[PDB]
Amino acid sequence: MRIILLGAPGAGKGTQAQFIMEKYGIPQISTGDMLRAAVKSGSELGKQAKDIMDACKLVTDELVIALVKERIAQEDCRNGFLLDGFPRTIPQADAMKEAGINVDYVLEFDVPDELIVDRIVGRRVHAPSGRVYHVKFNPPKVEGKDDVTGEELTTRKDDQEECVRKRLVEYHQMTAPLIGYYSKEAEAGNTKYAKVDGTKPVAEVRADLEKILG
Ligand SMILES: Nc1ncnc2c1ncn2[C@@H]1O[C@H](COP(=O)(O)OP(=O)(O)OP(=O)(O)OP(=O)(O)OP(=O)(O)OC[C@H]2O[C@@H](n3cnc4c(N)ncnc43)[C@H](O)[C@@H]2O)[C@@H](O)[C@H]1O
Ligand SMILES: [Co+2]
Repeated sequence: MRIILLGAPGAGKGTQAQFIMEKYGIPQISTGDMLRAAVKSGSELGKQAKDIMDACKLVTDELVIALVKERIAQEDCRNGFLLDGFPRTIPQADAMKEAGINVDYVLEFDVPDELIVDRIVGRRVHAPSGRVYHVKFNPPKVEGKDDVTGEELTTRKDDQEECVRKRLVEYHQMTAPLIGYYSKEAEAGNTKYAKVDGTKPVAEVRADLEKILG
């Protein structure tokens, strides 16, 4: 099973990807997580994203396309995968189409802009696994600790309010057109498209998605 998650920054894609990964046994491909990992480890493929993410700008299509191709070519992706934050632009989506990377579901997370800022300020992350929590809306079982490893959670470096707003502007300019892109694909029978209300509680969004995936 191959899935794309579409949605604005902070819409909850990473949150719901964990449940889909757990239940269907497919790896999460989060280009944001992969880029931050490459910066932290100084990997030749990705370390260039340091200054770009710090400026709250998008990374070149060329770099993330290469990262995704490398990641997809791994053993754990022959049985499907979930794309989280990719594709982010029309060229990235065209790059998948050119490579024959068809997908079974495209799932759009609808969240009003006005909710994004308050979500990000409360976000806490477990960098090794990409698991994310919210101190108010989705807290860990123990404050400041990852539910899985018990390790101390951190805050992402690019989560200042000004940076979130810059990322939302880029989303609407560059990424929102993917709604129509994949709606057209679904109308041609190439994928299943579904829009979910991302303002519901986490467990309810999970249930709505479970009803789609089966
Ligand atoms: N393909 C690409 N091309 C170019 N550049 C790329 C790229 N991919 C990455 N990059 C670069 O990398 C940077 C970061 O990318 P990325 O890592 O993708 O971050 P982002 O774009 O800011 O999106 P988020 O990860 O913040 O949103 P999310 O949907 O995962 O929300 P989450 O589940 O965390 O939830 C957010 C918060 O809300 C909470 N929450 C979740 N669900 C709910 C709910 N139902 N109710 C209440 N709160 C909730 C969570 O607890 C959490 O605290 C970009 O700026 C870009 O430069
Ligand atoms: Co995310």
